[PDB]
Amino acid sequence: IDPETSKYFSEIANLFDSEVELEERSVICGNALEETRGREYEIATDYIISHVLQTLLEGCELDQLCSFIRNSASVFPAIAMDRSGSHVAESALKSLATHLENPDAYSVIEEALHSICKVIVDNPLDMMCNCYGSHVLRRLLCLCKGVSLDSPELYGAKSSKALAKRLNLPHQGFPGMLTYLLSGLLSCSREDMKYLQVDQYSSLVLQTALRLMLKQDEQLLEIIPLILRCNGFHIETNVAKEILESMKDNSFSHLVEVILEVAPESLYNEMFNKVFKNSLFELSVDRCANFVIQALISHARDQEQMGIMWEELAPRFKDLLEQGKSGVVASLIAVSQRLQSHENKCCEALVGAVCSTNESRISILPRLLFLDYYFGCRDKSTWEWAPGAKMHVMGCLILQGIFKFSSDHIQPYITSLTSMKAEYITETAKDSSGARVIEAFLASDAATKQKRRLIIKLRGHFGELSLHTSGSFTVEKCFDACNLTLREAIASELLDVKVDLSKTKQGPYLLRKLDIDGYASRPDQWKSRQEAK
RNA sequence: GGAGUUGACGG
Repeated sequence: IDPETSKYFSEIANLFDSEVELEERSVICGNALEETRGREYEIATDYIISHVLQTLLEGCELDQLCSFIRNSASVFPAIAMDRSGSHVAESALKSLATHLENPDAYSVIEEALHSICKVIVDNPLDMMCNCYGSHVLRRLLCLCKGVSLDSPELYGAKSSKALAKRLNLPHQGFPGMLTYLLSGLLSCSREDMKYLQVDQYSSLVLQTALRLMLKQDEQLLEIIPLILRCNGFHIETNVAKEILESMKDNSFSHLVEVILEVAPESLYNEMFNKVFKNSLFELSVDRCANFVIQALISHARDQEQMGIMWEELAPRFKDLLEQGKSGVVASLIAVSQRLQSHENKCCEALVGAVCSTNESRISILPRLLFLDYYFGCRDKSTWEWAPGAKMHVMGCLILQGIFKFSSDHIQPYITSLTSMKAEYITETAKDSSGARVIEAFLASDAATKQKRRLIIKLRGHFGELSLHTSGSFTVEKCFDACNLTLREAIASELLDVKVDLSKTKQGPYLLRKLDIDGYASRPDQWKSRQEAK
């Protein structure tokens, strides 16, 4: 990097910080990329100029992008594993992806992908394990699949969407290039594969590839035995022992979670029996492995498996809540619903784990709303509430699930919730997790008289509730469930705060759906229209 | 327009 090179790329950078329209902008972007020929590694890895080279790549036309990828392909793994050049490699890929929807570019993108996949597949294992290169590889696998849109779920992150699925709450791409690239990533010795399993960044790469092969059974049946080192699909006794001992490892545990999420039926069952079938509780108490069990539970196929999971885990619900593993319980409860097995056994086991004595069972709701305060407190026989405290996210999720069982199985839950005193019920609705418990109860098949009894204890608080963004949903769901007398009561309370309510994000919608303006001006006509529903 | 598990990731 000489001063004429720095000067020139600085001067291009400063020209775009204006005076130059987009049609000229992209021809300048390409004439400048030609100034990188023979210097691609030096420019792309420079801590300053690499940022300009990103701008050029995201601003040039297809022919010059592909020319840059063809010229730098022999140094592309080195660029991709540099802390600055990896954003350059990803910028080349993001820019390539913008031409996906152009039918006239299919073979020109494929040729570019091929230059890249060829140089990577020739030597992949340090790029897979490199903290920068594994981001480039994850993006590259997505592009070969025709996904151009960053999904934190594909790149390995948590979200609320995956949590819903676990709890029950498209471009053709370049198929042969995805298969070719991924065969290159997995064609190493079984001994190399054993350390890919437990390295953070190669695990993240294989997670992305697995998620992209979702529902490609013919391919998933070739890939997963390779990743698990066991080449009908069969896991031998010693391989199953090795899989099981790596299962508490941070990186591997994330990988088996995704294997369980995409595994075909034949392969799920073999892993259930040969790997997990008598270690479910021991894995459920591990920092890392318990999420594998959550993934195992969520994807069970038949009722025989439910019974096995029930036997090993349900006597141990209390341990799982005590030891911070509420998500294992939540997953077991949620799948008994979909498999239609052990529903009542699951509801009764959860009560028995939170309430030892017959007397304490009226308190199942508060103790589950505040799971961590109840199990964490000094004296449990005199624990009642946690005033002002934020309620427990997973406790409340468990309860959202509980209230989708038939009412026959959840009577201790309906009685406990509907008999909480008004101060506790209003506190629950004002809490962003607690309002979801209430709303799940309002949508349950509990009786109307039982729903109305809870709604009536909220009287005097619908105004304050409506101002909360979250509480505004509870007000509406209560209103819908009510008779004319309480509909008119809620309207009066919302009417006393119409000024504040209109100045909030959800206020306008709430004043419209309940028609609070028409209640104030023409109360006779509002009562008539409300009675017809 | 809603709280979102207890264990990871970049110049």
